[PDB]
Amino acid sequence: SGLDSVLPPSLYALVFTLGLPANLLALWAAWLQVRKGRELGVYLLNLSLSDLLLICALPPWTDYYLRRDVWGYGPGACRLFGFVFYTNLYVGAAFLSCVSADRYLAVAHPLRFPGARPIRSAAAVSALIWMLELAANAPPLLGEAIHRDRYNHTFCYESYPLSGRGAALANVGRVLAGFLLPWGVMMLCYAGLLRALRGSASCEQRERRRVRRLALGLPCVALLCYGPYHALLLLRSLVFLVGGCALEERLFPAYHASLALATLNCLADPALYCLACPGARGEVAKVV
Repeated sequence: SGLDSVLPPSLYALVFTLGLPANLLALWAAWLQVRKGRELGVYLLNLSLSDLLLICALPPWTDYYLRRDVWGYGPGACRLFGFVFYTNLYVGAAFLSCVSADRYLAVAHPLRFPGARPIRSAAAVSALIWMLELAANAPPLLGEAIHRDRYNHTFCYESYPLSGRGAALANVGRVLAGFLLPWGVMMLCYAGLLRALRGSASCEQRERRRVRRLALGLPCVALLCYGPYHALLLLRSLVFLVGGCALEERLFPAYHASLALATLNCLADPALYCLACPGARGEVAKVV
Protein backbone atom coordinates (compact mmCIF):
# COMPACT_ATOMS: atom_id res chain seq x y z
CA SER A 1 0.00 0.00 0.00
CA GLY A 2 1.10 3.55 -0.74
CA LEU A 3 2.21 3.31 -4.39
CA ASP A 4 -0.88 5.23 -5.50
CA SER A 5 0.87 8.60 -5.31
CA VAL A 6 1.43 9.01 -9.07
CA LEU A 7 -1.19 7.24 -11.18
CA PRO A 8 -4.65 8.08 -9.73
CA PRO A 9 -3.87 11.81 -9.44
CA SER A 10 -2.44 11.82 -12.96
CA LEU A 11 -5.60 10.32 -14.45
CA TYR A 12 -7.85 12.53 -12.32
CA ALA A 13 -5.93 15.64 -13.39
CA LEU A 14 -6.13 14.68 -17.07
CA VAL A 15 -9.87 14.10 -16.69
CA PHE A 16 -10.46 17.40 -14.94
CA THR A 17 -8.32 19.18 -17.53
CA LEU A 18 -9.98 17.83 -20.69
CA GLY A 19 -13.29 16.14 -19.87
CA LEU A 20 -14.91 19.14 -18.19
CA PRO A 21 -14.77 21.20 -21.41
CA ALA A 22 -15.51 18.02 -23.37
CA ASN A 23 -18.44 17.17 -21.10
CA LEU A 24 -19.77 20.72 -21.33
CA LEU A 25 -19.67 20.71 -25.13
CA ALA A 26 -21.24 17.24 -25.22
CA LEU A 27 -23.99 18.47 -22.90
CA TRP A 28 -24.65 21.45 -25.16
CA ALA A 29 -24.73 19.21 -28.23
CA ALA A 30 -27.16 16.86 -26.50
CA TRP A 31 -29.47 19.71 -25.54
CA LEU A 32 -29.35 21.15 -29.06
CA GLN A 33 -30.99 17.96 -30.38
CA VAL A 34 -33.60 17.51 -27.67
CA ARG A 35 -35.01 20.72 -29.11
CA LYS A 36 -35.41 18.91 -32.44
CA GLY A 37 -37.81 16.27 -31.12
CA ARG A 38 -35.13 13.61 -30.66
CA GLU A 39 -35.17 11.20 -27.73
CA LEU A 40 -31.57 10.04 -27.83
CA GLY A 41 -30.84 13.59 -26.76
CA VAL A 42 -32.28 13.10 -23.28
CA TYR A 43 -30.15 10.00 -22.71
CA LEU A 44 -27.06 11.89 -23.86
CA LEU A 45 -28.06 14.87 -21.69
CA ASN A 46 -28.34 12.69 -18.60
CA LEU A 47 -25.12 10.86 -19.43
CA SER A 48 -23.16 14.10 -19.77
CA LEU A 49 -24.75 15.34 -16.55
CA SER A 50 -23.56 12.21 -14.74
CA ASP A 51 -20.08 12.67 -16.18
CA LEU A 52 -20.00 16.30 -15.04
CA LEU A 53 -20.98 15.36 -11.48
CA LEU A 54 -18.29 12.68 -11.46
CA ILE A 55 -15.72 15.25 -12.62
CA CYS A 56 -16.75 17.64 -9.85
CA ALA A 57 -16.39 14.74 -7.42
CA LEU A 58 -12.86 14.01 -8.65
CA PRO A 59 -10.64 16.74 -7.04
CA PRO A 60 -11.28 15.84 -3.37
CA TRP A 61 -10.37 12.28 -4.34
CA THR A 62 -7.21 13.55 -6.04
CA ASP A 63 -6.21 15.21 -2.77
CA TYR A 64 -7.25 12.09 -0.85
CA TYR A 65 -4.82 10.03 -2.92
CA LEU A 66 -1.91 12.48 -3.07
CA ARG A 67 -2.09 13.01 0.66
CA ARG A 68 -1.38 9.32 1.05
CA ASP A 69 -4.99 8.06 1.81
CA VAL A 70 -6.20 10.51 4.52
CA TRP A 71 -9.60 12.24 4.23
CA GLY A 72 -8.78 15.71 5.51
CA TYR A 73 -12.08 17.42 4.70
CA GLY A 74 -14.04 15.55 7.39
CA PRO A 75 -16.62 12.82 7.71
CA GLY A 76 -19.52 14.53 5.96
CA ALA A 77 -17.46 15.29 2.87
CA CYS A 78 -16.61 11.59 2.70
CA ARG A 79 -20.29 10.70 2.51
CA LEU A 80 -21.19 13.37 -0.04
CA PHE A 81 -18.24 12.88 -2.40
CA GLY A 82 -18.14 9.08 -2.19
CA PHE A 83 -21.87 8.88 -2.82
CA VAL A 84 -21.63 11.17 -5.84
CA PHE A 85 -18.63 9.31 -7.28
CA TYR A 86 -19.93 5.77 -6.82
CA THR A 87 -23.44 6.58 -8.01
CA ASN A 88 -22.46 8.48 -11.15
CA LEU A 89 -20.14 5.58 -11.99
CA TYR A 90 -23.10 3.20 -12.39
CA VAL A 91 -25.50 5.80 -13.79
CA GLY A 92 -23.13 6.24 -16.73
CA ALA A 93 -23.26 2.54 -17.60
CA ALA A 94 -27.04 2.42 -17.21
CA PHE A 95 -27.49 5.33 -19.61
CA LEU A 96 -25.02 3.81 -22.07
CA SER A 97 -27.22 0.71 -22.03
CA CYS A 98 -30.31 2.86 -22.63
CA VAL A 99 -28.67 4.56 -25.61
CA SER A 100 -27.75 1.17 -27.05
CA ALA A 101 -31.29 -0.17 -26.62
CA ASP A 102 -32.81 2.95 -28.17
CA ARG A 103 -30.56 2.71 -31.22
CA TYR A 104 -31.31 -1.00 -31.54
CA LEU A 105 -35.06 -0.40 -31.51
CA ALA A 106 -34.89 2.51 -33.96
CA VAL A 107 -32.82 0.41 -36.37
CA ALA A 108 -34.47 -3.02 -36.06
CA HIS A 109 -38.08 -1.75 -35.88
CA PRO A 110 -38.15 1.43 -37.98
CA LEU A 111 -41.88 1.59 -38.71
CA ARG A 112 -42.89 1.13 -35.06
CA PHE A 113 -40.45 3.17 -32.96
CA PRO A 114 -40.82 5.52 -31.18
CA GLY A 115 -43.97 7.06 -32.64
CA ALA A 116 -45.76 8.33 -29.51
CA ARG A 117 -44.34 11.33 -27.58
CA PRO A 118 -40.77 9.97 -27.56
CA ILE A 119 -39.30 12.52 -25.14
CA ARG A 120 -41.68 11.84 -22.24
CA SER A 121 -41.12 8.08 -22.13
CA ALA A 122 -37.36 8.55 -22.29
CA ALA A 123 -37.47 11.14 -19.49
CA ALA A 124 -39.58 8.79 -17.39
CA VAL A 125 -37.06 5.99 -17.91
CA SER A 126 -34.24 8.38 -17.00
CA ALA A 127 -35.97 9.36 -13.75
CA LEU A 128 -36.67 5.70 -12.95
CA ILE A 129 -33.01 4.79 -13.48
CA TRP A 130 -31.83 7.62 -11.24
CA MET A 131 -34.27 6.50 -8.53
CA LEU A 132 -33.07 2.91 -8.74
CA GLU A 133 -29.39 3.86 -8.65
CA LEU A 134 -29.82 6.16 -5.65
CA ALA A 135 -31.91 3.56 -3.82
CA ALA A 136 -29.20 0.98 -4.48
CA ASN A 137 -26.29 3.22 -3.43
CA ALA A 138 -27.96 4.67 -0.31
CA PRO A 139 -27.19 1.76 2.09
CA PRO A 140 -23.42 2.37 1.78
CA LEU A 141 -24.21 5.93 2.82
CA LEU A 142 -26.13 4.46 5.76
CA GLY A 143 -22.85 3.27 7.37
CA GLU A 144 -19.74 4.85 8.88
CA ALA A 145 -17.94 7.08 6.40
CA ILE A 146 -14.36 6.92 7.68
CA HIS A 147 -12.28 4.07 9.12
CA ARG A 148 -9.02 5.16 10.70
CA ASP A 149 -6.22 2.61 10.87
CA ARG A 150 -2.70 2.48 12.23
CA TYR A 151 -0.77 3.09 9.03
CA ASN A 152 -1.65 6.75 8.33
CA HIS A 153 -4.66 6.00 6.13
CA THR A 154 -8.08 6.96 7.59
CA PHE A 155 -10.02 5.22 4.81
CA CYS A 156 -13.24 6.59 3.29
CA TYR A 157 -15.77 4.05 1.92
CA GLU A 158 -13.07 1.38 1.94
CA SER A 159 -12.23 -1.49 4.25
CA TYR A 160 -9.24 -3.82 4.04
CA PRO A 161 -10.46 -6.30 4.84
CA LEU A 162 -14.18 -5.70 4.40
CA SER A 163 -16.69 -5.90 7.26
CA GLY A 164 -18.46 -9.22 7.64
CA ARG A 165 -20.32 -9.98 4.40
CA GLY A 166 -22.62 -6.99 4.79
CA ALA A 167 -20.58 -4.98 2.34
CA ALA A 168 -19.52 -8.16 0.54
CA LEU A 169 -22.87 -9.41 -0.73
CA ALA A 170 -23.73 -5.78 -1.44
CA ASN A 171 -20.60 -5.62 -3.59
CA VAL A 172 -21.40 -8.81 -5.49
CA GLY A 173 -24.93 -7.60 -6.14
CA ARG A 174 -23.60 -4.22 -7.23
CA VAL A 175 -21.23 -5.92 -9.67
CA LEU A 176 -23.73 -8.30 -11.24
CA ALA A 177 -26.48 -5.66 -11.43
CA GLY A 178 -24.62 -2.45 -12.26
CA PHE A 179 -22.24 -4.11 -14.67
CA LEU A 180 -22.75 -7.18 -16.86
CA LEU A 181 -26.48 -6.56 -16.82
CA PRO A 182 -26.35 -3.18 -18.60
CA TRP A 183 -23.18 -4.08 -20.47
CA GLY A 184 -24.85 -7.32 -21.53
CA VAL A 185 -27.82 -5.33 -22.78
CA MET A 186 -25.36 -3.05 -24.59
CA MET A 187 -23.61 -5.90 -26.38
CA LEU A 188 -26.86 -7.66 -27.31
CA CYS A 189 -28.56 -4.50 -28.58
CA TYR A 190 -25.58 -3.46 -30.70
CA ALA A 191 -25.24 -6.97 -32.13
CA GLY A 192 -28.94 -6.86 -32.97
CA LEU A 193 -28.42 -3.50 -34.65
CA LEU A 194 -25.56 -4.85 -36.76
CA ARG A 195 -27.66 -7.92 -37.58
CA ALA A 196 -30.90 -6.17 -38.54
CA LEU A 197 -29.19 -4.16 -41.29
CA ARG A 198 -27.99 -7.36 -42.96
CA GLY A 199 -30.47 -7.65 -45.81
CA SER A 200 -30.77 -3.90 -46.43
CA ALA A 201 -30.21 -2.94 -50.05
CA SER A 202 -29.50 0.70 -49.16
CA CYS A 203 -26.38 0.09 -47.08
CA GLU A 204 -23.22 -0.40 -49.12
CA GLN A 205 -20.17 -2.35 -48.00
CA ARG A 206 -18.55 0.88 -46.81
CA GLU A 207 -21.45 2.17 -44.70
CA ARG A 208 -21.78 -1.24 -43.04
CA ARG A 209 -18.17 -1.28 -41.83
CA ARG A 210 -18.70 2.05 -40.07
CA VAL A 211 -21.62 0.61 -38.12
CA ARG A 212 -19.63 -2.57 -37.46
CA ARG A 213 -16.73 -0.56 -36.03
CA LEU A 214 -19.05 1.52 -33.85
CA ALA A 215 -21.13 -1.41 -32.59
CA LEU A 216 -18.11 -3.54 -31.69
CA GLY A 217 -16.12 -0.61 -30.32
CA LEU A 218 -18.49 1.13 -27.93
CA PRO A 219 -19.17 -2.05 -25.91
CA CYS A 220 -15.42 -2.71 -26.04
CA VAL A 221 -14.48 0.78 -24.84
CA ALA A 222 -17.05 0.60 -22.05
CA LEU A 223 -15.79 -2.85 -21.02
CA LEU A 224 -12.13 -1.84 -21.09
CA CYS A 225 -12.99 1.12 -18.87
CA TYR A 226 -15.41 -0.47 -16.37
CA GLY A 227 -13.94 -3.98 -16.35
CA PRO A 228 -10.82 -3.94 -14.18
CA TYR A 229 -12.62 -2.26 -11.27
CA HIS A 230 -15.55 -4.66 -11.28
CA ALA A 231 -13.41 -7.74 -11.84
CA LEU A 232 -11.26 -6.74 -8.88
CA LEU A 233 -14.32 -5.99 -6.73
CA LEU A 234 -15.88 -9.34 -7.60
CA LEU A 235 -12.57 -11.04 -6.86
CA ARG A 236 -12.12 -9.49 -3.42
CA SER A 237 -15.74 -10.10 -2.50
CA LEU A 238 -15.88 -13.70 -3.70
CA VAL A 239 -12.71 -14.29 -1.70
CA PHE A 240 -14.28 -12.70 1.39
CA LEU A 241 -17.15 -15.20 1.06
CA VAL A 242 -15.07 -18.38 0.74
CA GLY A 243 -6.21 -15.22 4.51
CA GLY A 244 -5.37 -12.21 6.64
CA CYS A 245 -4.49 -9.14 4.59
CA ALA A 246 -2.21 -11.02 2.19
CA LEU A 247 -4.60 -10.87 -0.75
CA GLU A 248 -5.48 -7.20 -0.27
CA GLU A 249 -1.84 -6.25 0.22
CA ARG A 250 -1.19 -7.88 -3.15
CA LEU A 251 -3.98 -6.47 -5.30
CA PHE A 252 -4.39 -3.05 -3.65
CA PRO A 253 -2.41 -1.00 -6.22
CA ALA A 254 -4.21 -2.90 -8.97
CA TYR A 255 -7.51 -1.96 -7.34
CA HIS A 256 -6.89 1.77 -7.31
CA ALA A 257 -5.34 1.69 -10.77
CA SER A 258 -8.56 0.02 -11.90
CA LEU A 259 -10.65 2.73 -10.26
CA ALA A 260 -8.67 5.46 -12.03
CA LEU A 261 -9.08 3.64 -15.35
CA ALA A 262 -12.81 3.36 -14.65
CA THR A 263 -13.22 7.07 -14.03
CA LEU A 264 -11.24 7.62 -17.23
CA ASN A 265 -14.54 6.94 -19.04
CA CYS A 266 -15.59 10.57 -18.83
CA LEU A 267 -13.42 11.46 -21.82
CA ALA A 268 -14.35 8.42 -23.92
CA ASP A 269 -18.12 8.83 -23.63
CA PRO A 270 -18.19 12.52 -24.70
CA ALA A 271 -15.78 11.82 -27.55
CA LEU A 272 -17.54 8.76 -28.97
CA TYR A 273 -21.08 10.05 -28.44
CA CYS A 274 -20.60 13.70 -29.49
CA LEU A 275 -17.60 14.27 -31.74
CA ALA A 276 -17.73 10.92 -33.55
CA CYS A 277 -21.34 11.54 -34.57
CA PRO A 278 -21.30 13.78 -37.68
CA GLY A 279 -24.55 15.51 -36.73
CA ALA A 280 -23.52 16.28 -33.16
CA ARG A 281 -20.10 17.49 -34.33
CA GLY A 282 -21.85 19.79 -36.80
CA GLU A 283 -23.84 21.44 -34.01
CA VAL A 284 -20.63 21.51 -31.96
CA ALA A 285 -19.09 23.62 -34.71
CA LYS A 286 -22.15 25.86 -34.42
CA VAL A 287 -21.72 25.62 -30.63
CA VAL A 288 -18.32 27.31 -30.77
